Amino acid sequence: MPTGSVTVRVPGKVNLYLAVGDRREDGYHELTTVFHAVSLVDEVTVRNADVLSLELVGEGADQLPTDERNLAWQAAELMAEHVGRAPDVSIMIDKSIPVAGGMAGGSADAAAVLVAMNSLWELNVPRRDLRMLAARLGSDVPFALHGGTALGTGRGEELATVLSRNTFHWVLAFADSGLLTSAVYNELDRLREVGDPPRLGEPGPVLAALAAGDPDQLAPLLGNEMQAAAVSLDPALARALRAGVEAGALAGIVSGSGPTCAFLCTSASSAIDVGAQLSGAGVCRTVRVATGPVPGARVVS
Ligand SMILES: C[C@](O)(CO)[C@H](O)COP(=O)(O)OP(=O)(O)OC[C@H]1O[C@@H](n2ccc(N)nc2=O)[C@H](O)[C@@H]1O
Repeated sequence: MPTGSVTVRVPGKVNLYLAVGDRREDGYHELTTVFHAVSLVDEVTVRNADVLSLELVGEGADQLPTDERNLAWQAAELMAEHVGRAPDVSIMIDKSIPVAGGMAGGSADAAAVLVAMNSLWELNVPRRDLRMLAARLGSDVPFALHGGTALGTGRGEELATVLSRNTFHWVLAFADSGLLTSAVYNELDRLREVGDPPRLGEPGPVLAALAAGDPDQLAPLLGNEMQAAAVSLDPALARALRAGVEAGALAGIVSGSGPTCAFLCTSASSAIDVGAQLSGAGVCRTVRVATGPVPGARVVS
């Protein structure tokens, strides 16, 4: 019967700051990160149906599974189970977060499914239950629910919200192929065995520049301890980082293990010109402008 539909908009993210602790056993690394949600988004529409189904549209959407191995599918199952229900829902995802872009689009979709089902079934399970479900689903789901900018400590503990005085303007560029996050951690571990790569300061100055809304202040503090390793596995990333800056960006970094390179610019006009130049210059398959921070998963219907 029921018939209505709920759509939830949810953003991709970039890492403005990433410190990576020394390898533990069993083999993991403790991460400290400043997450920043930006205006490349997916929209996820959920309706009552006879059985659970999932469909995706948008560039690259045809690469993605539409069964259990999709995190948005797992989210519906977990959300339904949480409230003792069958996940009798159909899910349609309009994808504009670049696929395999390293912006955590799968985790964004999972978070949007939680929020959408909450509203469609008129439940209001509390935000803290959604966060607990997000954490079972995978380590980037919680931030997709939180959005804006947050500091995360990698310990299962609560994200710390950071507010910004003004909006920031980015160019995001995506390589034609990503790297295995496994390969990047191994290469990080190796470079730390044979040399002394860049160790970042603690994140307080990043937070203070974000708070000030000041891109000239934030630009030189952007940092990623995985970057030297990504750049050792894919040396073109170094030229690409230079081109973005030559094109007029304040600074660029690789986000996470890649493929995103994120370039902070001084303004919307400036981001449009840097993006036009980069796109013209051929270093990257895809170039897009975005702003941040933007909100996490929210109903927009
Ligand atoms: C969350 C990220 O660390 C960065 O966005 C990555 O997406 C990695 O997450 P993941 O691949 O789901 O993590 P797992 O499935 O447990 O294992 C992937 C491999 O990446 C390495 N890895 C991942 C996370 C982490 N904090 N430290 C680890 O060194 C692990 O050695 C692991 O063998």
